[PDB]
Amino acid sequence: MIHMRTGVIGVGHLGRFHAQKYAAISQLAGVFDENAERAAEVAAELRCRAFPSVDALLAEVDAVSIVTPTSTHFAVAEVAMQAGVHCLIEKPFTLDTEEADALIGMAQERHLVLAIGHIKRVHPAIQYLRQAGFGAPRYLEAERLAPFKPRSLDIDVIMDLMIHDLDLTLLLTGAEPVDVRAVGVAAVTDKADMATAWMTLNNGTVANLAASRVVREPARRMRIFWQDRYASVDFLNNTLHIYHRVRDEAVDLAKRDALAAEIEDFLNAIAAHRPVFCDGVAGRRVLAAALQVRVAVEAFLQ
Repeated sequence: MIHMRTGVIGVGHLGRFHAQKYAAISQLAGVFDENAERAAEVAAELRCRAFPSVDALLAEVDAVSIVTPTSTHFAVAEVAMQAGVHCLIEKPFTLDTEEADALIGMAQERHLVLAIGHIKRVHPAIQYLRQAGFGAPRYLEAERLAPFKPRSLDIDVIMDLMIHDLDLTLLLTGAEPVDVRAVGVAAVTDKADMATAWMTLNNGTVANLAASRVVREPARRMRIFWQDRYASVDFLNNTLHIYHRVRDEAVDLAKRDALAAEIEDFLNAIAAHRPVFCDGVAGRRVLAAALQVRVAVEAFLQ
């Protein structure tokens, strides 16, 4: 239980849950939303306030989640940081990278914690593998396959699905992309519905990343290979399996609330000057990588 004044801006499908976690782990001041009925019922559920403006809310909190539509993340975030408040921004960070850089600089001049909601970083398998001190992997092979749900249009498979494994690749390798080839297939829209990236980093690591949003049977698999070790991560069987040149160690992992852990980490970074689980600089790096992937795809697709 952290002692901090917290609020959420944007309480839709995902901001409502942010609000709930804040209410359980902090003193949630209240919420703001452009839809007023929706903010009203969120505030009724959590015995908190539905503030009548962004600035009413901001004058009364130390920290907020920004869970507004992506195109708005820069605008809202400026007002929040301008007001001296800490921000956890839900993924994706921003639309283009100059917005991202602006926000990083604001946070740096104002000594505010800027966090990006790249949730897989708090997954227990990713924590286990990082504490294992295995080094940078040689080969990464991810597939993220989703059912097409009725709101899945304008959801670009790269900025929505693939970005999770792009982020993981940057994190576990610590390297930046130097070559990016990609294929895409636009089936329903002209936007990509299936995209697969073959990506090479300056440390010579290869990541082979496949996302597809028009899929019938979901799947969140990632296989990571060092020289003498191999992990398979199954994010929805929630299993982690490590093999040593074979020996098959099944790591059993505690299930835990991923968003709760994310928010606890954001607040704990504010409170103790800890590095947060994913700062704005990392969010910018993954945003640039996904933009590369998309440029390569729209090259392929023409």
